[PDB]
Amino acid sequence: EEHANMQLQQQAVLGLNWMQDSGEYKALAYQAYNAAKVAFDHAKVAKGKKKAVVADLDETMLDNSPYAGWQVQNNKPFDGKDWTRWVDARQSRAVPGAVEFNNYVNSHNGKVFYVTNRKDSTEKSGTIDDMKRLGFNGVEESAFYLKKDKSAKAARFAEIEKQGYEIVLYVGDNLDDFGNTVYGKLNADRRAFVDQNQGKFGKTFIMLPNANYGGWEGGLAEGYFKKDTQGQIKARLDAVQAWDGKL
Amino acid sequence: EEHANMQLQQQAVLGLNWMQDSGEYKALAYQAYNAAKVAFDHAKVAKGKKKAVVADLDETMLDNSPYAGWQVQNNKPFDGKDWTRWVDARQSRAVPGAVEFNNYVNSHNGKVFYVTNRKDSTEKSGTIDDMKRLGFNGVEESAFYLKKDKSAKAARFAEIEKQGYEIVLYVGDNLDDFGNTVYGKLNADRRAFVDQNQGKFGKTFIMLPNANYGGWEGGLAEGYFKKDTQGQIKARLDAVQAWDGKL
Ligand SMILES: Nc1ncnc2c1ncn2[C@@H]1O[C@H](COP(O)(O)=S)[C@@H](O)[C@H]1O
Ligand SMILES: Nc1ncnc2c1ncn2[C@@H]1O[C@H](COP(O)(O)=S)[C@@H](O)[C@H]1O
Ligand SMILES: [Mg+2]
Ligand SMILES: [Mg+2]
Repeated sequence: EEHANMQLQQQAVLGLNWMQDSGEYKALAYQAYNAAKVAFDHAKVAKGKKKAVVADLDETMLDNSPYAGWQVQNNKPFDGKDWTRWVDARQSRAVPGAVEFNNYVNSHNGKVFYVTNRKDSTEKSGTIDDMKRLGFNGVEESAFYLKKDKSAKAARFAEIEKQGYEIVLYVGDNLDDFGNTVYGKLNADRRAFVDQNQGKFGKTFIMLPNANYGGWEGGLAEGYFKKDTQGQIKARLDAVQAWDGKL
Repeated sequence: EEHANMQLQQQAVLGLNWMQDSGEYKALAYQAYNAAKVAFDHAKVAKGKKKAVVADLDETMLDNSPYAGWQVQNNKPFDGKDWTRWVDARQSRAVPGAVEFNNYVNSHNGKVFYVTNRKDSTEKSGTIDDMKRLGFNGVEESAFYLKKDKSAKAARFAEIEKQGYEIVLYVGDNLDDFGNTVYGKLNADRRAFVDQNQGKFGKTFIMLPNANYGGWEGGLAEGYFKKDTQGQIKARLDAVQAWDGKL
């Protein structure tokens, strides 16, 4: 139903305006990357290890908001086939502060590795071209751990460690950018993970804001991503906590 | 038109889900307050001055999301008269990390002053009662600079300084929580302010995320807040930056 597709995508509009237009969003990005530099400079690693920073790409270092805008204008639910075309379009932007932080790490005895769910086989060329264009240093192919067979990221983190790196901090917009312990879990478990790691945020786990999509969306209801459009609308509305209007 | 009211409020749904349900939102709140403590501990003031922290309340220390939920469920655009009832309902929650930070400052040779656009004359009693209940220390009436005749906050900051305080950092979810220089301005000017102060974020200007309302909403279009519902819908949709779907 076109009506349902429209309602689902209209629900993203205000958060998209915030991400695309607000100074507040930029300020949060700068806050994150300012904190990240402090953490990187403070970090010490075990003898014999090289210093690594793990960074997510989508909505962490790369800004894909025009794809979300296209979804709104065309009443299009997320589809990986459209995403691949977006990546190939080579119109990604940089999240504020990301290039400077990336290049600083890479010139100060660290290496940023991009652990990203852009697809290795179909989305790599556009990703690398955009990052070169946007000014990122250190974007040789071996810096990337793009998605092959699994969206969960912990195994890729382990690959980096096997290459003699100690990961000093992680940057992301999704809790699944910090490990696998709440991957595929609902939001109660995800909030619990955050509470259990309260002191790490802004230190070793650096957060960027994303009000548009992520593991928190699937976290709204059991089986969310397999529901039809009407089901996803209902899951979102049922998750709302509302004042009853009384004293 | 009820139809227009519904569309306007439906546009807030996904960002509301993110703020209310996601672990990611909590992580951003903890990140902000963790950074704020570091900044407070580092701060030194001029000889003879007392250390002050200025904090916003709404969507910075207090969580009003159930009011937004009520707007969604009842297709209600923002109305100050409903807001006053919400405040009187005494159902505000605390933003994660806020109480701990507040109480830490107040027990470590600082004082938090609440510079807030809750109304001094009609919204003070509920605010103070909720803050006591939520565990905030230092909520005697004189700690509050609630709204009297002006929403812009700089004059209240100056009042605090006149009382012999040096403000070591500001906490807020709206750029207008940091001064008046982009008060009432559109988002291009607001983004420019942020760029001009890039290094202050996470240091002396501490940001909390708010994808639901604020100066950035008015910043979407000249005269936004005076437009009717249809006009505000159009302003939001016209602000969207969309991929054209081509390579
Ligand atoms: N609106 C969306 N809903 C669900 N998935 C999305 C959406 N937008 C992009 N994606 C997919 O999620 C991936 C995010 O990768 P990540 O590494 O930031 S977890 C993208 O590369 C894309 O594959
Ligand atoms: N959805 C909204 N749109 C516009 N104004 C709002 C909305 N929700 C609350 N407000 C008003 O804005 C004030 C915010 O105060 P502040 O100090 O965080 S700038 C609230 O006390 C209330 O007076
Ligand atoms: Mg991401
Ligand atoms: Mg506020």
